[PDB]
Amino acid sequence: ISKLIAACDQEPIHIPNAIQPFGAMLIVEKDTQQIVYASANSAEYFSVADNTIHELSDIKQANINSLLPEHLISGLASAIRENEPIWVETDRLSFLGWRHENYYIIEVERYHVQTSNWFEIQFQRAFQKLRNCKTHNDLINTLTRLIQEISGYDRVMIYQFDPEWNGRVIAESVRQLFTSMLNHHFPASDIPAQARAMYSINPIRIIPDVNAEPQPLHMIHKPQNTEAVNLSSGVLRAVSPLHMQYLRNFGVSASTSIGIFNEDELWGIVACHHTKPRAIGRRIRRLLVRTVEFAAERLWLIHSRNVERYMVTVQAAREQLSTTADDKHSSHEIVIEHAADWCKLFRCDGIGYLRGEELTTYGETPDQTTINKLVEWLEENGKKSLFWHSHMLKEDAPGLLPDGSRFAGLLAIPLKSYLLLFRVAQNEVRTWAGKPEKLSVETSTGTMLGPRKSFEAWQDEVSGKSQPWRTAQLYAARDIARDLLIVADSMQLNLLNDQLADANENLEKLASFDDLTGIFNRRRMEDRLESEVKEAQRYKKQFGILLFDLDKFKSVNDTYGHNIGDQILQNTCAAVSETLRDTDKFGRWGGEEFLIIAPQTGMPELMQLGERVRAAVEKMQHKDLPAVTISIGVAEFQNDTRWDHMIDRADKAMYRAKENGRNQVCS
Amino acid sequence: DDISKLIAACDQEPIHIPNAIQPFGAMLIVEKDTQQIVYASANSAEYFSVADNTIHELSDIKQANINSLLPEHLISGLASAIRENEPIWVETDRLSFLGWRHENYYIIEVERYHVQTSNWFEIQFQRAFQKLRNCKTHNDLINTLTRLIQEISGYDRVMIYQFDPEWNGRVIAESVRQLFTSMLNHHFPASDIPAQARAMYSINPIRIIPDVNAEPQPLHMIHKPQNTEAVNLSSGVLRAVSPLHMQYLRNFGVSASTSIGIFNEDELWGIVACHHTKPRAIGRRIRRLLVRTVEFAAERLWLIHSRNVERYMVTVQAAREQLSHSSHEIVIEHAADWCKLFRCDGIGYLRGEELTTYGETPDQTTINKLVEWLSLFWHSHMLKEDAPGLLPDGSRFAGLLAIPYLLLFRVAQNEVRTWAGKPEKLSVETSTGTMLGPRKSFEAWQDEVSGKSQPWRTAQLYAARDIARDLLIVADSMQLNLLNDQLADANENLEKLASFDDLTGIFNRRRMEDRLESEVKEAQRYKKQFGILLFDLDKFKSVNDTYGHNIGDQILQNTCAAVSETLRDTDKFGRWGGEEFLIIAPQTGMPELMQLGERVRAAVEKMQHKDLPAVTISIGVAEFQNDTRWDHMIDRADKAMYRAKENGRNQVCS
Ligand SMILES: *C/C=C1/C(=C/c2[nH]c(/C=C3[NH+]=C(/C=C4\NC(=O)C(C=C)=C4C)C(C)=C\3CCC(=O)O)c(CCC(=O)O)c2C)NC(=O)[C@H]1C
Ligand SMILES: *C/C=C1/C(=C/c2[nH]c(/C=C3[NH+]=C(/C=C4\NC(=O)C(C=C)=C4C)C(C)=C\3CCC(=O)O)c(CCC(=O)O)c2C)NC(=O)[C@H]1C
Ligand SMILES: Nc1nc2c(ncn2[C@@H]2O[C@H](COP(=O)(O)OP(=O)(O)OP(=O)(O)O)[C@@H](O)[C@H]2O)c(=O)[nH]1
Ligand SMILES: Nc1nc2c(ncn2[C@@H]2O[C@H](COP(=O)(O)OP(=O)(O)OP(=O)(O)O)[C@@H](O)[C@H]2O)c(=O)[nH]1
Ligand SMILES: [Cl-]
Ligand SMILES: [Cl-]
Ligand SMILES: [Mg+2]
Ligand SMILES: [Mg+2]
Repeated sequence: ISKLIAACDQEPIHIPNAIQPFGAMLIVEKDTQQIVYASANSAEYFSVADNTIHELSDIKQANINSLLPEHLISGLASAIRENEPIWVETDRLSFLGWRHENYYIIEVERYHVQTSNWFEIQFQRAFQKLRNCKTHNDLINTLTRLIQEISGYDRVMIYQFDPEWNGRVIAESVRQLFTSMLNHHFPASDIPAQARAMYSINPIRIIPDVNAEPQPLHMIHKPQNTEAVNLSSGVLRAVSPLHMQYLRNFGVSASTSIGIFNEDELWGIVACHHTKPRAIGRRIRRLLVRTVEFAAERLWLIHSRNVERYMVTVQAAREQLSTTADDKHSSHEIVIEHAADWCKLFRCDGIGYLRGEELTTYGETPDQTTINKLVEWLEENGKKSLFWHSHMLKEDAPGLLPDGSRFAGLLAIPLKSYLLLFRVAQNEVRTWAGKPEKLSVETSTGTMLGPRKSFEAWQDEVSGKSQPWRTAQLYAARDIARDLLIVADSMQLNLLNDQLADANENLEKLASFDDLTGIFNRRRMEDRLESEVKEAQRYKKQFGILLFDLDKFKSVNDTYGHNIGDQILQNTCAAVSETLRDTDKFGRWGGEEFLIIAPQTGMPELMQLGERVRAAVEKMQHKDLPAVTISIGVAEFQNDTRWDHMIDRADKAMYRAKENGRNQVCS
Repeated sequence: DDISKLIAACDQEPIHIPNAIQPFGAMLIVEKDTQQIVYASANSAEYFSVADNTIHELSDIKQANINSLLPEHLISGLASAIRENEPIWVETDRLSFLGWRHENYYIIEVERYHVQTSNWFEIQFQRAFQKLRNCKTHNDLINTLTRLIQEISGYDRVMIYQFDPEWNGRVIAESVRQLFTSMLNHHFPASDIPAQARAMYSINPIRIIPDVNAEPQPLHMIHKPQNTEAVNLSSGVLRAVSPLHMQYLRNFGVSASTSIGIFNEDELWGIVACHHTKPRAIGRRIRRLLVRTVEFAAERLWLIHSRNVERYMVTVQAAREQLSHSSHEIVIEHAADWCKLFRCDGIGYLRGEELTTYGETPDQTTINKLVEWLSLFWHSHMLKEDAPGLLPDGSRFAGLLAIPYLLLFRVAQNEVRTWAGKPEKLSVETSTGTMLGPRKSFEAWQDEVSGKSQPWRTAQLYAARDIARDLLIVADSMQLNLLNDQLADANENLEKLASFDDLTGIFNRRRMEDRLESEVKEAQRYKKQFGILLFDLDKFKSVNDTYGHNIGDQILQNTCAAVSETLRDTDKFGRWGGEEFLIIAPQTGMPELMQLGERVRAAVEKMQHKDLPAVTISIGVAEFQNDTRWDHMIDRADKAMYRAKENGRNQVCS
C-alpha cells in the first residue's frame, strides 16, 4: 500500500495547464511581449476591458496594452524579484500579475467596488480578541471562531501536522449541516508533499466550487519554450481531480485553506468547508491571511513563554530540594519526600533512584531485578549521552522488560548511579475520519492511491508508546538528578570521615599492641627502654628490667595443643599485669619471653618485684590447664651506654636461672 | 524638593475631563435615559448642518433631535452596546462617526470623511507584515517598525521611545525625512509624560494632535444634565490637549504629532512618537493601519526576546556540559567563557582557605570582608549604596553576585548619558494650581552616572546557580577521591600489620597457623602431600652480646631475604617465634623436602656478611602423615630441629 501512497508525487500540480473558472488568465512572454497562452474563458473577462473581444481568437490580434492597466504593466516592467504578485484593480476588474522565468502570468477576476469599514472593524476585533488569548487552547479556538465569522464557511478547523505529516483537528467551529470532526485523525496521504509545498508559495488556497468545470489554457502565439508554465504563485491554478472527488466524499462543496507558519516551517492549516459553493473576494482573502499570521506569532509567543514558565517551576522545585538538604536529610529521604511533585513536573508515572546497591522507588516501577537489568543494559549500551530516553522501550531496547510489561517511557540520568523516570504506556484510542483504504486509481501520470470513500469515525489503538520527553524535561530531570548527587556526596563525606577515623584508630591499636596477648609489642618496648636509658644517663635515675621466659612450654604445646598454650600465655599476661606498678611497662619481647621495665626502682625492690611476678604466675588459676612456671632474669642500669648490654645481663641471668632449676630468679 | 513638588503637581491637571476638544472634529454628549443632548462642542453646527438644514448656529442644537443628527446604524449600535468605552464606527457619504457609552452618557465624535476606493491599505498591511515577519533580531524589528511608521504616516520624524523602570525614557530608533536634528539615544525625563498621560494609552492606543496651534473648542451645555460632573472623554480621539503639552511641542519644534502606545501584555513598554513640521491630519484608516502595525511588531519583538532567553538557556546548558582536573583547574580553564555568559568583568572562587581569581577582582582580604559580611544568591548593581563602607573608598567595583563561595563582579560603568536639554525649573500657573512648565531648550546636555553596573538579568542568576553547583560536584568528586585514597591506605596498612612481622616483612605466626590448618584440611580431604621446614638461628645470642641488637635485626632480615629466594612460589614463609621460622611446602614428598631444607641451610650459610658475623641455621623437617592437628607436625619438626642442633649445628634433620 506504501507504493500506492508514494505514487501521489507523480501528478505535477504546479503545471495543470488549466484554471478554475472563477477567473481568467493570460501568460505573456517577457521579451516577446506577446500573449502566448490564454484561458478558455478569457473573452468574457477582457471584453470588459476591450469591446473588440467577442471570441477567444480575438485575443490573438489583441495587444496587452489594450487589456492591462498602465500601472500593472509598469509594475511588471519594474519588478526585479520573481513571484511577488502585484494587485491592480480598475472599475470592473481585479488584476493579479507576476513575473516567472521568461513569462508574465496575469489573473483577472470580476470586481465590484464595495465601500464599507467592515474589513477594518473585523481586523480591530480580531487583533483585540487574539491579543487577549493567553493559553494555547484559547488562541486556536478563537482563531476558529474568527475565521468562521470572517469567511462565513460552515466548518472551520485548525489542523495540526505530526512529525510524520499525519494530522489532527485541534480546534473546530461547526454549524448545523456539517458533522463535527474535532480530534479526528487524518493520514499523510490526504496532503502530498507537493501539495504542502504550495502553502509556502501562496499561503491561501481557494476552491469556490468542487463541481466547476476547469478552463484549459489555449495557445495563441507560439512560445519559444513550449514547456508548461508554472502557475503556483496564483489563485486560479486548477485542482487535482483526486482532491475534488476527495472533497465530494467529505460532503464539501467549497473549501479554503491557509497555512500556519512558524518562521519557515509549516505547522498546520486552517481548513474551511461549506455545504454549497462560496466565493471569497481578494479583501476577505487578505483579511484571513493577515489574521492567521498575527494569531500564529501570538501562539509562538505563548509557546515560548510556557517554556520559560516551566523553567521557573523547575527552579522552584530544585530550590525546595535544598531546603531539605540543609536539614541533613538523606538523599533517599529527599526522593521519598518530593517524588510525587516530580511526577507532575515530568508527566511521568514513577521514579526510581539508584545509588550503589540501594534503591528508592515511588509510583509505577519495574521490579528491583528489572531495574538492575535496565541499569546494566544502560552501562553496556554505553551511550555517552548525558541522559538516555525513549517513549517506546520495547522497540529501542528489546527483550529488556518482562513478558507483558506496561512500561513504555524511560529517562535515565547517569551519576558518577542512575536516576530513572518511568512512563506507563498510554493506550490512546485514536478516532480517524475513515479507515485507510487500499484503492488504486489510474491518472494521466500513472497509478496512485485513490481518495477514500468513508469519512465516518473509525478507532484504532497504538500500544507500546508513551508521551515523548520534551527537551525542557530532559534538562530538568538531569538538574534534579545532579541536585541529588550533591546530597549523597556530603553524606558520604561524613561516612568516610567516620570510617577513616576508625581505620586510623585501629591502625594505631595494631601498631603498639601484640595481637594475641594485648600487651605492648617488642618495638614499643625497645623504644621505651632506649629513652629510659637516655633519661637515666642525663639525670642519674635508677631503674631495672625483668626478662622472663616460660619453662618447658614446648611440652605444653605438644602434650596439650597450641590453643591451650595460647590461653596459657594470655593467663600469664593477665596474672602479671595485676602485679605491676603503675610506672612499669610490660611487653612481649619475643616468642614466649616477656620484658618488664621498672623505672624508679632499686635492686632490692627489683628482686622483690621479680618474686611477686614469679609467685603470681604459680598461683594463677588453671581452669583445667597444665601448671606453668616462669624463669626471670633481672638487670639494673649500671651506667650503661646502650640498652643492649642491659638485655645481655638480663638474658645471661635468665639462662642462669634456667640451669639452677627453672623457677628461680637470678641477676 | 522645589522642583519635585512642581513635577508632582503635573498630576493635578485632570486631562481626562478637559470639557473641550481639538477642532478637527465635533462632539455631542447625550444622556442615555433622558435621550436629550446635554453637551455639544462649540463648532458642532458646521458639522451637523450636513444632517439637518435647520441647524445654522450652535444654539439650534437645543431644538434638534438626535435621530436627525445621527445615522440609524449608530443609534442602533449605541442602544445595543452593553460594554462601556467600546467605540462604534459608523460612516456616511460625508461624515465619519465614532461613538461610545460611558456610565449614563453616549459620547459621539464626528469628522469630515470622503470615500476613497483603492487597494493601498491592503498592500501596506501585506508589505508591513512581510517586513516585520522577516525581522529575526531586536534591532532589525525596531528599525523596520520606524521605517514602516514613517512611510505609512508621512510624518517628518518617527521615533521609538522606550521607558525605564523609573518612567524615564530613551529614543531607540529614528527615521527622519526633513531637516530635524537627530534625537537618537537621547534621554527624556519622566515629567515629559506624567502618569495620567501614560494611562491614556491603556484607554486609546493612539493619540493625535493634528495642529498644536489649533484653537480648542469648549463644550457648551444644551440641555440641563442630571449629574453635571465633567464627562470622561478618554476613549475618543477629539479630547483636547493640555496647554502645557502643546507648549512642550512648540518648544520641541513640533506642529503636529501622533503617538501609539507599545504594550507588552498590559504594561506600557514604549511609544511610537511621530512629529511633523507643519499641521497634519491622518484619517481613521491610516490610524488603524499604524496601530495594527505597531501591535504586530510588538508581538514579534516579544517573540524575539522569548527566543533569545530560550537560546541563552541552551548556551548555559552547553557551558555546563563542557564543565563535566581539580575544581580550581576547571575555574582557571573555563572562567573566560563564563565572563561572556554572565556579562561580568571578573570571577572569584573560594574553597576553604584557598582562593582562585580571574579578571578584575578585589584583593583576597577585601574578598574575605565580603564573604564575612555576607537567599540562594545575593546581588546588587549599586554596591556603594547597598553596602557602604564595605569596599575601599576609591574602589571601582559596583556590581556583585554572590552564590554560596562563587563571586561574580561587575566594574562600575561610568555611563555618560546625553539628555535633550538642561534641567529647567520653570513654574507655570494652571487651573489646578502651580506646576512645572515645559523647558524651553532641548539642546544636548550631558551628565555622568558613577557607582552603578548593569542589573543582573533573571536568566543570569539561575545560570550562576547552575554553574556554581556544577563546580561543587567537581570539588566533591576530588575530595571523595582523596578520602577513598586515605581510607584505602589505612585499611591496607591494617592488612600489613595483621599479617606480617614488622621487623622481617614475612608472615607473622597467626597467618602461618591459619595456613597450616587449611593445608591440613586440604590434605585430609584430597589426600594431598605437604611438609614443613622449621629452622632456627645458631648461637644468635652470641651475635647480640658481641655485636648488637641492630646487627642482630639486620641478620634476621638478611636471613629472611636469603631464605625467601630459595622458596618456590607455592611455599609460605613466616616467623614462628624469635629466631625460629617456618616454611610450608605444599605438593612435596619427604626427599624433595629434605633437598629444599638443604637449599635453605646453604642459603643462610653463603649469604653476604657485610662486616657482620657469619650465620648458620639448623633446620628440622616434617611431612604430613595423616595427622589430626597441625600441632603434631610442628611437634615432630621441632624435635627434628632439636636433634639437628645437638648433633652439630647447621644441619638438616627429619
Ligand atoms: C495521491 C494523491 C492524493 C491527494 C491529493 C491532493 N490533495 C490536495 C489538497 C488538499 N488536501 C487537504 C486535506 C484535508 N482537508 C481537510 O479538511 C482535512 C482534515 C480535516 C484534510 C486532511 C487540503 C486541506 C488540501 C488543500 C486544498 C484545500 O484547501 O482543500 C491536493 C492539492 C490540490 C490542489 O489544490 O492543488 C492534492 C493533489 N489526496 C489524497 O487523498 C490522495 C488521493
Ligand atoms: C506638568 C505637566 C507636564 C507635561 C504634561 C503632559 N504631556 C503630555 C503628552 C505627551 N508627552 C509626550 C512626550 C514625548 N513626545 C515625544 O515625541 C517624546 C520624545 C520621543 C517625548 C518624551 C508624548 C508622547 C505625549 C503624548 C501626546 C503626544 O503624542 O504628543 C500630556 C498629555 C497630553 C494629552 O494627551 O492630553 C500631558 C498632560 N509635560 C511636561 O513636560 C510637563 C510640563
Ligand atoms: N602457642 C604458642 N606457642 C608459642 C608462642 N610463641 C612461642 N611459642 C612456642 O615457644 C616454643 C619455644 O620456646 P622455648 O623457650 O625455646 O622452649 P621452652 O619449652 O620454654 O623451654 P625452656 O624455656 O628452656 O624451659 C616453641 O615451641 C613455640 O611454638 C605463641 O605465641 N603461642
Ligand atoms: N635482635 C633481635 N633478637 C631477637 C629477636 N627475636 C628474638 N631475638 C633473640 O633471640 C635470642 C634467643 O634465641 P635462642 O634460640 O634461644 O638462642 P640461640 O643462641 O639461638 O640457641 P641455638 O639455636 O641453640 O644456637 C634472644 O637473645 C633474643 O633477643 C628480634 O626480633 N631481634
Ligand atoms: Cl487574491
Ligand atoms: Cl479613530
Ligand atoms: Mg621457654
Ligand atoms: Mg637459636
